[PDB]
Amino acid sequence: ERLPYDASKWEFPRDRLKLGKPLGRGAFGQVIEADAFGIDKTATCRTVAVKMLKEGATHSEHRALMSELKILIHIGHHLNVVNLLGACTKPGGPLMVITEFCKFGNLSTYLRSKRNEFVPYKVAPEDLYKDFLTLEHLICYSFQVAKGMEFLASRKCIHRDLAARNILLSEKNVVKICDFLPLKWMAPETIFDRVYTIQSDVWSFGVLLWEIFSLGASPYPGVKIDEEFCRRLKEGTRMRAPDYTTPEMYQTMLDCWHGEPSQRPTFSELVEHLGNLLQANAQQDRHHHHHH
Ligand SMILES: COc1cc2nccc(Oc3ccc4c(C(=O)Nc5ccc(Cl)cc5)cccc4c3)c2cc1OC
Repeated sequence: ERLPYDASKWEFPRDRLKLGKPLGRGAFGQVIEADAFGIDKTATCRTVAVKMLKEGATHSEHRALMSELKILIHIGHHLNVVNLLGACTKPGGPLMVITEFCKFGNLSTYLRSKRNEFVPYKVAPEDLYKDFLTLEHLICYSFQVAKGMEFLASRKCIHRDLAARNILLSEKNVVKICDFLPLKWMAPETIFDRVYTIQSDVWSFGVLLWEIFSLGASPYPGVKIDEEFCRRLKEGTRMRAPDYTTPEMYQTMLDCWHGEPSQRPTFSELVEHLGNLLQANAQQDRHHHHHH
């Protein structure tokens, strides 16, 4: 809010956008796919995702969208956080926040679809697994999302709703943190106290990890989200390891779900750790590939 808006640098002409098919419609607005012309110095007509208010919006929902915009401008650029490309804010038309487009969509659905196209790792002839998901992909995504969460935290930013559904997938397996029951991702303190901290996000990153290594499964399978659910969560109970997880990964999930927020790792530690797990898997994969 107090944050400024440099229209010289961000404002984009409305008539330079051809709004396409709706991608998703929420309770405050909607995201729409679109073509933008001259959005960036390079290409001529780039596909983008535009977030605008839905017909008949409370003067406040407006300001909310504007704040999201300034926040994005404040946050800055990072490969692992959906990139802000422009914005239509001056009078004349509806308020619109423009970002890059990620053709593969949300990570959860994406993973869910690769369940018949997965192999721990690849060996020759590797064309048997063309476009296949592997542990390296699964670990890579976790690495990326952590680097983006490290970035966000380093800017006093608290996501509040970190989950696979808020992760978009682009070309070359590059994931991006974005933001469109949620109790299944909420930390105990967030549920019983309404307290959102950076560490409450680490808890959620824990739930995200489980999603990633269950290839898009829904957390707490079977469990009904009720008093008992919350009671058990508070008391220590935790999800079992997902079908595609590794020993080290699952443990990180437990670490993330620690009861004391202060005892949970930090995103910086998580980046440091996953990078390592990513490295080991690689070396391992290299020997697997080399002998077979
Ligand atoms: C599957 O096809 C799709 C591809 C997509 N590719 C990119 C963006 C999409 O929708 C989005 C997702 C997030 C945002 C944010 C935004 O993420 N703001 C934000 C960022 C960080 C923080 Cl902390 C707070 C708010 C700001 C403005 C517009 C947005 C549009 C897509 C939607 C799709 O439909 C489902």
